[PDB]
Amino acid sequence: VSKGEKLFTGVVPILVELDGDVNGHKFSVSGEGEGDATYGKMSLKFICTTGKLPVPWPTLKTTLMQCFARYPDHMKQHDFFKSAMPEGYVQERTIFFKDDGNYKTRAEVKFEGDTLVNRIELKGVDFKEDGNILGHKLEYNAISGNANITADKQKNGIKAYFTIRHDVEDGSVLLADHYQQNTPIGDGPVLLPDNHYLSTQSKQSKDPNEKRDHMVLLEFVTAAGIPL
Repeated sequence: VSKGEKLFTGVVPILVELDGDVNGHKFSVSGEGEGDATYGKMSLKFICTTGKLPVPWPTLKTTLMQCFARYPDHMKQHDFFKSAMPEGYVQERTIFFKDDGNYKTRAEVKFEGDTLVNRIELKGVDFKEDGNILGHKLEYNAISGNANITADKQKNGIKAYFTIRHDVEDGSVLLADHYQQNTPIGDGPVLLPDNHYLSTQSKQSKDPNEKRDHMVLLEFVTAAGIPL
């Protein structure tokens, strides 16, 4: 086992912080939970700390820790995310919502002592004030599916791409086209993978004792696409 992989063999505490601005509507989200990468598992609860969340929770799920993926033994040499730890990586995305605005996100994912911390800035522009996002017309349901990973040797990191299909309350679909770039924070060697994907199985719920705007997730993430 590498130094980075060794940090994830047990249960790891998670802290998430997000500062957001969508069409000048400012909001903050905090999250807490535990990661168990041996089983690809994350258990998370997110709270909007600024009152009412001005966008649907589903639009923030992908923004709110691919280091917790389970890489099968035969694919361990393709796990860039753990290889960058503990110093961490920067994760940047643009998410283009078809016929609506875009989110630009920049996050730093690293260990602070024993805690895996994900610190995120999100900026959203050009949204329709009574579209499906600012109008809150998305179904509060689980998003599952694949994130396609490729090496980015020029940046000593990875790129990813995938589309999320958000269900709209009228039975339409809002496509969220994700472009992702990750770069290591430290100067130590990282693993540059062959092409593969991460498969996410998600269960989304509410805490009946929580009065704050919130989202509870149970996520399972598995690397795939290179045969045993």
